Amino acid sequence: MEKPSPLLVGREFVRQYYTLLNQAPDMLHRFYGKNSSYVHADAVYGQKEIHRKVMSQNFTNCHTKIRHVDAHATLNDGVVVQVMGLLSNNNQALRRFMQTFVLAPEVANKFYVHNDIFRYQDEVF
Amino acid sequence: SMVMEKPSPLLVGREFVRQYYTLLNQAPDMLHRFYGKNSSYVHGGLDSNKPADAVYGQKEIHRKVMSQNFTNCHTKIRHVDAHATLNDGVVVQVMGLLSNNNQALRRFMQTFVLAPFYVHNDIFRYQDEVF
Ligand code: NA
Repeated sequence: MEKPSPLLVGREFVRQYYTLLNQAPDMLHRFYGKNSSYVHADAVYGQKEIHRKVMSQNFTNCHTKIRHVDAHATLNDGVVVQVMGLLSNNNQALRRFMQTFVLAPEVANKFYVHNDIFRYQDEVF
Repeated sequence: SMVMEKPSPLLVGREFVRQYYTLLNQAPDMLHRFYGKNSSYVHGGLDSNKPADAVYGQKEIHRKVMSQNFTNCHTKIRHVDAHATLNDGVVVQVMGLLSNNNQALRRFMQTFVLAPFYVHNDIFRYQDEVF
């Protein structure tokens, strides 16, 4: 109990991530570093290339409803997060999705996104 | 003597997923041997309230695995994506259908974290209990 709970870290990151996704997706890049991987399909790496991928997807009035968040301590003082929720982009029907994050220490209890893996359900089943 | 590139995270993750769900069908009593101290595990479920809480450590994990009464558990994996992560570990995302005790197939969303098999984290949720 010498650091905030992984659940607090994970849940507040998810809050800020999907808020930024709706309000300024061109700012999402601040979460990523050199080693970061973004999957949303083939992976892209690094802030510049991740930013380019994010802006390619045209997140327009993206609205998210989080239905559950699991967040646990993982190796090397990281936090692994699994998000289940619904997402509406461009005012279309909400679609169920998975999102897996691995948060790595960036500082004092500060984290950056090392892995970001998103997948819609309907595309899979 | 020899030099060969390490296997891709996707090859490692896909083989782990195969072994995991093979053991879940054949001998769930040995699933716990993937986990160690400070491993986390949850497999869907609801409380009397709400999604059930995770447990930690091989021995509680074993007891929770046995609590699920995995019997004739059949799984069809529809999506697996694995990537290198911290300390050359592997993070694996899985979506598929699981039928336990000859019941109807249920969709699920799962995340694993594997050591650089050692499972650091096993996060499994049924979609029907969450959505
Ligand atoms: Na696949």
